[PDB]
Amino acid sequence: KVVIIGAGFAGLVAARELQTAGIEYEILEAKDRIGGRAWTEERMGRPLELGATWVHWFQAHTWTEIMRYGQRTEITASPSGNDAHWVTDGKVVKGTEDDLDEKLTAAMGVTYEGSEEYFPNPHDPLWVLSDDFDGPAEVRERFLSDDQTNAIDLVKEAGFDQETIDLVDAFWCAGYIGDPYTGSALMAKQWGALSDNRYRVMEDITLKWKLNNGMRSLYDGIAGDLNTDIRLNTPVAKVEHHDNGATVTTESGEVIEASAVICTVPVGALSNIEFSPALPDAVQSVIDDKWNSQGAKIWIKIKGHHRFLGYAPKPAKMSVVRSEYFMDDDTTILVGFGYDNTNIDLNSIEDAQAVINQWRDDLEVVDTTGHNWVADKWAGQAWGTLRKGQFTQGWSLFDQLFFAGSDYAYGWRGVCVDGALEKGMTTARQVINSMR
Ligand SMILES: Cc1cc2nc3c(=O)[nH]c(=O)nc-3n(C[C@H](O)[C@H](O)[C@H](O)COP(=O)(O)OP(=O)(O)OC[C@H]3O[C@@H](n4cnc5c(N)ncnc54)[C@H](O)[C@@H]3O)c2cc1C
Ligand SMILES: NCCc1c[nH]c2ccccc12
Repeated sequence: KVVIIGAGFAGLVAARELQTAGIEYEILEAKDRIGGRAWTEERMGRPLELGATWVHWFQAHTWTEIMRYGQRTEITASPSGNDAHWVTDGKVVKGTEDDLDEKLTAAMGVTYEGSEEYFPNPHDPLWVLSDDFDGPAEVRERFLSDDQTNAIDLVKEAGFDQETIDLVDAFWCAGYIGDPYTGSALMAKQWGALSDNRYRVMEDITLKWKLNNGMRSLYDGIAGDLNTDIRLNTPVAKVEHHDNGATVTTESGEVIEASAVICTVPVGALSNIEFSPALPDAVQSVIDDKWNSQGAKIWIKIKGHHRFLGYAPKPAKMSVVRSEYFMDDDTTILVGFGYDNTNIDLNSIEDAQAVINQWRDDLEVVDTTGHNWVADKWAGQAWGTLRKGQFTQGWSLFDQLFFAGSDYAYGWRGVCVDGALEKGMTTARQVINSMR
């Protein structure tokens, strides 16, 4: 009777939560697989994370699921190396990773400025805008100003040199999964607050520990708890939402009546659904503007064992590339993040070779793979990231129709499964509370 649209983490956890409360539900998934933008798949001779992959015990919702489904000890840290390669001014620079992390640490210290006054409770991101905010009016003028500034301009204005500017350019090409210059600096500042305002903790939480058994160990766990079969290959085309319940029409014309709808379809894919009545103009504006998730994630296999770390600013095909697995077949698997999905074919060896050639001439690519989420009709975006203005006038606007998903979370929004687990569960609680 409650229809959940989408069988990603948010819809799976919402279903389990409704099941706990004894509330009847049905999950409709457009694809022939569950997991959504988390997708552990058999590629290049390894289970590979085609979507998300890193976790941490400081992510409350993700960690509780890790504990629930037996993965407590099944995490492995990504490998480290001694040297990094970077491109500052149309030239490749090689230096120690220690020297790299010092420059990045100093830049993040400037990027985080204000986060202690903005986010004393980092799960209350809009507290500065609240009615009883008790800080100075200056802190109220800097918060709104930061929503309209990108994270690179904060570093340029502090007088950092071009090398550091190019390093943070590359960093946020990966972090903002697209063009960082159109992004909102407050995203970066909230990441810092959730990470005790320390760059090393931020990296520990988002880019260190991998699930040995993949995200699949978690989303199959949740689905394995459900007492109602997920309806795969059942795309939703129309949602009618009134005061008395709602109606959902599938792509095939099947009409489902429902007391409520929990819609986990990401912003990049909401255009496939006709909403009757139409969504509010403020929400439609965000849907038109889309995310800042125009990038891509690649997996590259090269000959030999090489501990590699490369940074390249926009418009590089890939901005951050790092070794992740050393195969017993004398090869290394690297992961890369790039700002523009249309400038790279994730499955073309020549394009992957062009990526490695950004920094080196002695490394040979033998395979490459990736799923282009932006060109995936049911996603339309990688992980959700914020354009200018979307920290205070974006994700919070989505409020018997409820939107749930990582892109609307209070905490680790968009970038982490933690946000999907948070918002799926709390949205189910909204439905539970209304029926009680
Ligand atoms: C490349 C990439 C790497 C990532 N790496 C990490 C990482 O290392 N760590 C981490 O914690 N997080 C990571 N994430 C983030 C994580 O994948 C997401 O935050 C989380 O999976 C989002 O879940 P969701 O349920 O909110 O949305 P989704 O997973 O997008 O679920 C929505 C579901 O709705 C379905 N759907 C869409 N339209 C319709 C329709 N019309 N009818 C029916 N069903 C429909 C979709 O097929 C999908 O199954 C990554 C994301 C990406 C894209
Ligand atoms: N696949 C993990 C995506 C990610 C989360 N945080 C990041 C920071 C920089 C680059 C990628 C990421």
